[PDB]
Parts: sequence; C-alpha cells; structure tokens
Amino acid sequence: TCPFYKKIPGTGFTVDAFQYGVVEGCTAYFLTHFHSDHYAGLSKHFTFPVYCSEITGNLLKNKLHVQEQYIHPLPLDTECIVNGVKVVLLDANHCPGAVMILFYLPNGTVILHTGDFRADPSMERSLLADQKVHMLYLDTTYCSPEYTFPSQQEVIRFAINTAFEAVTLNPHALVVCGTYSIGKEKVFLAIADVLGSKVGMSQEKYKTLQCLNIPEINSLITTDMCSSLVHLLPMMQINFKGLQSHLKKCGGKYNQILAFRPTGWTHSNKFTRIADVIPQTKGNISIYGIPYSEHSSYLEMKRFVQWLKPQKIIPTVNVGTWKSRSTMEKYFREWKLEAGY
Ligand code: NI
Repeated sequence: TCPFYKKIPGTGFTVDAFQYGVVEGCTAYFLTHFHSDHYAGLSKHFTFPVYCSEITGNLLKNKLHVQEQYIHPLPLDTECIVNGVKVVLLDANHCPGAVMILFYLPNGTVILHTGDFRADPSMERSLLADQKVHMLYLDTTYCSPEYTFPSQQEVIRFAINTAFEAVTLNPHALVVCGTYSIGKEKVFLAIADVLGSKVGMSQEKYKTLQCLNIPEINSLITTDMCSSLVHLLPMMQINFKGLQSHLKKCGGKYNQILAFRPTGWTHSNKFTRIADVIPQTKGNISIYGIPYSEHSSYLEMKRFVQWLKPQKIIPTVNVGTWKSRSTMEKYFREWKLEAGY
C-alpha cells in the first residue's frame, strides 16, 4: 500500500506512486523524474492523468509507450492549475527532466516536494523566494555529515584532463563510460568533446538520449561504434572481465581501455581529494570511480533547508529503519536551532 510520504494532504494527488495499483482517492499522479524506483508501474495500460515535465513526458511516450492522451506535460517556472489546485514545476538539478513540485493548497498551506534533487544556491532565486513553505518533502539520500563530495565542475575537470592525457600519450587507447539510467550525461559528453569524437552507444541508449532536448545532440552521440573512441556500456560491464571482452570485440583497433564509473558516494571521499583519485589497473585496463553526484551533499542539503525555513520536514529517503529516521530528525532539530526558526 502507498506510504504516507507519497501522498499530498488536502488534494487528490500522489507523487512517484505508480507501483501500488489504483490508489484510493487519487485523481492525479505526479512523476518527478524518469528513474525506475520512481516510475515503477507505468506502461501502455495506465489510463489515469500523469503530470510531469516535457522531457519526462517524451520518455513516457517513447520508452514505456504510455498513451499520449494521459500525459500532461507542464512548462517549468509557470503557475498552472491542476484539478483546481495551483502548482509550479521547478528544476531539481538531478537528471534531465527532473523537477521539484510546489503545491498551493486551497486552505493557504504551501507544500514543496523536492523529488530527487541536488540543492544549489541558484534555487534561492526561483519562485521559491516569493513565499513561505509550510511543509517540505525532502530527498534525504545523503543526510549525514560524512557525505561530502566535490562540485560537478571539479569532477568533470578531472575526467577531461585524465582522458585527454591518456589518449594523447596513446592514440590507440579506448575510453569507456558506464551508465544505467539517464543522468550524468556531462561525464561522457565532456570527454568526447575534448577528444573530438562522438559517443558511441546501443540503439536503445541513443533513443533514450534523443528524448532529452539536449541541444546539438545529433552532434555528440552516435550508434556507429567503429567511428567513435568514447563508448558507453551498461554499468554492470565496467569490470576487468567485461572490459577485456569488449576490447576483443573492437578487432585490434585499440590496445588499452581507460574506463569511468560515475558513482554517487564512496568512503574514499572522507580521506581523499579529487586531485588524489587513482584507478584500479589490471594489464592494459584501468578503472576510475569518480564521485559525480546528482544528489545533495550534507552541507548543500543543510544550507537549503536553513534558507527555506519550513515548519515541518517529511523525509522521503532512508525512512525504512528507526536508527536512520532518528538520526535525520536529530539533524533537522540542530539545523532549526542553529538558524533560529
Ligand atoms: Ni533519481
């Protein structure tokens, strides 16, 4: 049955609640982004109204074959009316098409659901600045002070310089990047751009990327692997065995692989700076784990909530254990006492 933290009080609305069958009293189903833990349950047989971004609507239509008449895409940063309630969709700084949703309840309560997000000071200048929020449904993925990670910009600088160096030293090296969902496209696109190559990938992945409105994408991606020296493979194939096999398939065009695994966090963060990151190497294969996150660090999360000053916080992640929930509630009290709301 549907958890309480997916239900918006005083409305007929749910958020990211497609795996519970017909939810009692739900008149409109919102989808924050196209990740499987959130969309699980949608298909061509869904016949309730789904409200989402344009990009998410493209992916529903083309990848899951949801019928167009049930997809209701909304423009960002625009006041819209849904079943009698004003809503706004804001950029979540997550994966392409990912949104936060502001709901303006008829009784005067204002609710922000972040979906999945990476908090940023840029958010302090959207339509959030203009009114008070009473309740915050918060992505608490990394809600503990051990979770520090560098900016996206520093991580991409490290990747570009590493790949450019390796291929300049050996023009017969192949670069491989792992993927399992949309998100983190900057990793493989920035590398291809510095090498003057397109990114080669499966037809299924190319189709997924064509749904995303990324400008000049026909310019950076391709299904012709033979013309490309940056290849995208499933994340599960980013290991020594999987990569030895791929290299066999390239028919002696290449004699070395440098591969990247963009992870969220890994405990090498508590000790090591990005500058200090080293690969695992075996033979002519090296694998770098890089801490490219599309969720808030602890400090970014803290800053956002201390700026927003909500009256109540409802966590949406790590809610399944009493020790996690207690930990989070303790941090929320600290933040409130330190900031004075
Ligand atoms: Ni997500």
